[PDB]
Amino acid sequence: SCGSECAPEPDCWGCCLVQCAPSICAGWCGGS
Repeated sequence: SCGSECAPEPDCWGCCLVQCAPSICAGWCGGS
């Protein structure tokens, strides 16, 4: 459950992990 806004980066982790879990960021960087 996130804004899909910390998806752009080659390392989305470095945006998503401040407000979301590794489960979420795993889906935005690579995709599971």
